Amino acid sequence: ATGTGKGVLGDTKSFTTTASGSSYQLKDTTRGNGVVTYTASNRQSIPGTILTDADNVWNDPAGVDAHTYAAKTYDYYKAKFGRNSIDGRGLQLRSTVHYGSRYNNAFWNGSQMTYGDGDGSTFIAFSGDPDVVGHELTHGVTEYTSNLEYYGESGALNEAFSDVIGNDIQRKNWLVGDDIYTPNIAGDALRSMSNPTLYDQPDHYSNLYTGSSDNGGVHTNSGIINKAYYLLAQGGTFHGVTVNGIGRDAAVQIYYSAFTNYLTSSSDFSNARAAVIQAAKDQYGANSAEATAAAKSFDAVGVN
Ligand SMILES: CC(C)C[C@H](NP(=O)(O)O[C@@H]1O[C@@H](C)[C@H](O)[C@@H](O)[C@H]1O)C(=O)N[C@@H](Cc1c[nH]c2ccccc12)C(=O)O
Ligand SMILES: [Ca+2]
Ligand SMILES: [Ca+2]
Ligand SMILES: [Ca+2]
Ligand code: NA
Ligand SMILES: [Zn+2]
Repeated sequence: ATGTGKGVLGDTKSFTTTASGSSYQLKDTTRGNGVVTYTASNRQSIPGTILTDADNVWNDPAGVDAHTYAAKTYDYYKAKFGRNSIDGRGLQLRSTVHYGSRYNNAFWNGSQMTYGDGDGSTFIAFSGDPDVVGHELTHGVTEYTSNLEYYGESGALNEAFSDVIGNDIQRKNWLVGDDIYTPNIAGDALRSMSNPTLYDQPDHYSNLYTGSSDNGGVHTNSGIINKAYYLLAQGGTFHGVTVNGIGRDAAVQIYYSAFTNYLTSSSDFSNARAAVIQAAKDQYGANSAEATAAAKSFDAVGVN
């Protein structure tokens, strides 16, 4: 069926649903084994119950965005990388919205994506930025490919890859989480890829977080890798090293290959340098502009 309704930002959009007797479920059976979207009804059981509406015009901004952006992320992965869902084999894409009460996170749990509402102050509903939905679904792709451990450098690569892909889906700017962060302040963001230190993440390896919080700083140290990606895609001069940019289209293909074909669950930043250089070489040639740019980008952020 064709359902319609507003996302978290108030924008009307359509999406596929299923008619069940007298009403409609937020379930699209036309993409792999499905895209299906649930409410946890402000408690913490997941998946919860499948969202329903009587007339197929939806009034649940969180669910409309979680569903629509899962479907858009499905299509982006098949169009851009030839991958069929998270496992490459059409794994059903399940999302739960209204997890808990004023809950300020979102997460991938090894099976589905889950989205809090936010407290209304720091965050609004998390499904409202396509680059957050991207970020969550990409943790799933990671699990099925490199299977990067969730601690120290490995866990930071895990997060940077989710930021790279989430951001690349929307391509609005170099920000992560900007649609859902601090509703009362325009222009800010949860993270910046172009300028990570703006949001207290390091952008150079000499400033690596070495404490034990946050699984050894997996959401902090990802800023190094995000900076490397940005320098490869955009170009720039940083710590004296000039990187000639190669554009997002080329950079994301190199990253996608590096993180899904070359990295393993124990990879550290140094292995990521090598995977990125290797993918650059596969795709463009050992001595190409792109393979040189892949090297400089890691030089510039101090990952040797
Ligand atoms: C895309 C972003 C909107 C959500 C994103 N959640 P994500 O990284 O998928 O998931 C989180 O981290 C993983 C490593 C754990 O496995 C998960 O259980 C979850 O804790 C994140 O960057 N979370 C950060 C930032 C953050 C979110 N809410 C916050 C509230 C306060 C401080 C920081 C935060 C974090 O948990 O740190
Ligand atoms: Ca309705
Ligand atoms: Ca965004
Ligand atoms: Ca804001
Ligand atoms: Na799990
Ligand atoms: Zn994450």
